[PDB]
Amino acid sequence: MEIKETYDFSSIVDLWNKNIGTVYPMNLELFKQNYINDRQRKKIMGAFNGEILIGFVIYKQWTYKSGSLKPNHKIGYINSIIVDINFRHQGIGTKLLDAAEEELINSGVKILRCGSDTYHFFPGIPLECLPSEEFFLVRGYKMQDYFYDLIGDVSKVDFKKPSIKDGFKVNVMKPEDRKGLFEFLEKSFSGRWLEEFIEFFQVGMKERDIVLIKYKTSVIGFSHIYDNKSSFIGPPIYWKALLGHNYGGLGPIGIDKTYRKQGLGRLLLYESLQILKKREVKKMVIDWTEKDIINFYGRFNFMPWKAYRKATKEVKD
Amino acid sequence: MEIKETYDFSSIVDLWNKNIGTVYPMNLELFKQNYINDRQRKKIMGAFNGEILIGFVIYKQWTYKSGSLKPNHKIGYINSIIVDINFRHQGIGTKLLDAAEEELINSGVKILRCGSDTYHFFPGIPLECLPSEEFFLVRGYKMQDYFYDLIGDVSKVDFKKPSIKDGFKVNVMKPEDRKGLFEFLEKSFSGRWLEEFIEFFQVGMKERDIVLIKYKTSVIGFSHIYDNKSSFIGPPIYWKALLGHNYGGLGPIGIDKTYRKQGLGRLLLYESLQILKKREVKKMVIDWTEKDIINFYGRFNFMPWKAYRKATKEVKD
Ligand SMILES: CC(=O)SCCNC(=O)CCNC(=O)[C@H](O)C(C)(C)COP(=O)(O)OP(=O)(O)OC[C@H]1O[C@@H](n2cnc3c(N)ncnc32)[C@H](O)[C@@H]1OP(=O)(O)O
Ligand SMILES: CC(=O)SCCNC(=O)CCNC(=O)[C@H](O)C(C)(C)COP(=O)(O)OP(=O)(O)OC[C@H]1O[C@@H](n2cnc3c(N)ncnc32)[C@H](O)[C@@H]1OP(=O)(O)O
Ligand SMILES: O=S(=O)(O)CCCN1CCN(CCO)CC1
Ligand SMILES: O=S(=O)(O)CCCN1CCN(CCO)CC1
Ligand SMILES: N[C@@H]1[C@@H](O)[C@H](O)[C@@H](CO)O[C@H]1O
Ligand SMILES: N[C@@H]1[C@@H](O)[C@H](O)[C@@H](CO)O[C@H]1O
Repeated sequence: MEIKETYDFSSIVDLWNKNIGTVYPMNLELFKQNYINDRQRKKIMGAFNGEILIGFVIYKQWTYKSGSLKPNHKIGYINSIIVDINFRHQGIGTKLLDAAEEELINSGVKILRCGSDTYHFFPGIPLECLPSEEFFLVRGYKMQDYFYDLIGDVSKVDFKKPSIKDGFKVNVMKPEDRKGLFEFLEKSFSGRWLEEFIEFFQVGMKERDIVLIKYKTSVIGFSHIYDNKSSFIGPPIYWKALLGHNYGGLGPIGIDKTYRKQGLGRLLLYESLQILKKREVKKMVIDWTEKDIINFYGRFNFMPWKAYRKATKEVKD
Repeated sequence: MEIKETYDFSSIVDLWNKNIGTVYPMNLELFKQNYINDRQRKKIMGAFNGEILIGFVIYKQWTYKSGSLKPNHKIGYINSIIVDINFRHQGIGTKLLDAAEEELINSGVKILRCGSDTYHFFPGIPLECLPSEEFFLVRGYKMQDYFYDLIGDVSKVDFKKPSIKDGFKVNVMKPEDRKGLFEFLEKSFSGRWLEEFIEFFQVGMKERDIVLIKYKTSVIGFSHIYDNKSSFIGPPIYWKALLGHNYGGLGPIGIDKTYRKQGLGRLLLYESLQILKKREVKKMVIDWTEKDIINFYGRFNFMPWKAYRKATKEVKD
């Protein structure tokens, strides 16, 4: 067996689907979008028996800015790792992660994260990969708390408009709103979400995918919505193959801190879902939520669907 | 609003599907099979606004034997409880569970369980209903550990026959094997699984659904398998609407304690899956597993799919 670099995306995707495709169905469009467009220092290492790919790991170091946040070179990420089911418990996973980690470490990484990267596939260790938690524990990763993708079928329920205080208006974004949107993001959400807006606009997100809430003329919050016409495959619709026809999604969503706890998030969410419902969306996903916020979406009939465990390894000095 | 009994199964099922159907799709066939055939003292209480069903609870007391186990009247079960999404946080869930619990308590229940009943729908509180854990906590239920349904697509992987010691044979059950099977169950699995065999044979399970492992002529273990021809809807295939065409399942599975840790469970599992694979099964589920056994199935590419929390309320004396 040999470990070396591979960018044979269709062999990777094939191996991905054979092993975990039931619950994380991958397609080449999504795989290439997320790998190729990522701006971090990144690599894919494969394990090979001659010409046959039998495992891989994808890994990154934080070298490119996230909005106003500077890149912290101390942070590295394991985007994914899979060994084929017919070659398990032969040390191949260990060799792949040893190679990833040793490279990262030499390049200055002191904190290693399971998923959560830019252009991630997973916010953390998926519950469906719960047995890998022990694999990571053996290597010195510590298990932390959970995040959740939520699912709901917006075609099946009617909701009541929350009671509208005056001056506030919710509308899909127009091209001329971009200036104001970026000023709002620089003020209120100036890290990863600011950078997603920059990147996603570069890779095919359209104004129709963004909903803005304004007080008078000022942008005070946003949501990102997705349907089967979106040109960018974003995290809510990564697993669209499980969601049937007329799939959709929502996330992220935020309100300026000085306007919180007035029912304005609930209004923005209500209006965002009506837009989707009018676009004939049925099953849709709200991705990468914390436990404490689940009930905010659950009033609109969303339920937890997938769970991911955050996990972190501190490199010893 | 009024709380009273209801056996209007199609209104119940409708309400079930509107609220949680995305993740627990119900059909009337399964609903009626599991409610009507249950042998425990059982009731359904609904909440009504005039003629409109707006919530329900299904509950049971352990009054009928489980194989060699005597019924313990101290144990009661909440099979399910749902309030419609447009009537939440009005105390309706509280009123429904107060009525269930007060009845049970007067009838001698001291221990109340969330799911896990005979003809259950849930082994415990589903992860998709994680926010209800707080609802149950407020009422004095304590949260315990998790069980898991596992999923795999048996059409996508080839497995190698484990190495066969002599005298042991795995074959689908024949009618004349019933005597020996029952003797084995009375010896090794004389509780719930014995009773399931008795009941399931009464409600449509066929010999083709049971695989036996024998040493010489003696039955030393079994599995239950399911495909789209089974006449009984058992727990592995409760959620067959999520599993596509050519769905199937497996569980339970057991080996006589004196033959354990010899690779015989693995052989039985291997042979059971080959039978399914030859029956052209694709996605299939292994239901209600403990954490410690997941890897036994995971060698055959099964992954956790759904998670349920055990929860128990002790009635104060
Ligand atoms: C960020 C993310 O990518 S999260 C998702 C991770 N990937 C997956 O879950 C995909 C499915 N699983 C896999 O591909 C593989 O099981 C992997 C990658 C997790 C492990 O690969 P392998 O090559 O089998 O691991 P390796 O043989 O190196 O195992 C080394 C040790 O880790 C531990 N380990 C590995 N797998 C498991 C398991 N399923 N349960 C418990 N411990 C385990 C064991 O100590 C093992 O040593 P052992 O064989 O003596 O028992
Ligand atoms: C065995 C099983 O059946 S497990 C599955 C249980 N059912 C489900 O999860 C289905 C989906 N959910 C539902 O149907 C409902 O949310 C139920 C049945 C859980 C609760 O019904 P409701 O009528 O809304 O509950 P009720 O109004 O009585 O709530 C009473 C208290 O419980 C607690 N509670 C109820 N729901 C929640 C929640 N989502 N999060 C936190 N606490 C809650 C609160 O303290 C609440 O009081 P509050 O309104 O002052 O906050
Ligand atoms: O763009 S910002 O980085 O300033 C705001 C980031 C807000 N969220 C980042 C991702 N998590 C994930 C947990 O849901 C929550 C907060
Ligand atoms: O029939 S017996 O009751 O003797 C054997 C019961 C064995 N199992 C009952 C159900 N649990 C559920 C956890 O998987 C495991 C053991
Ligand atoms: N819920 C949002 C997601 O929608 C988003 O993909 C993720 C990463 O930016 O942040 C979360 O807080
Ligand atoms: N894994 C089995 C299931 O297949 C079965 O439905 C349940 C209840 O008998 O017992 C579990 O141990």
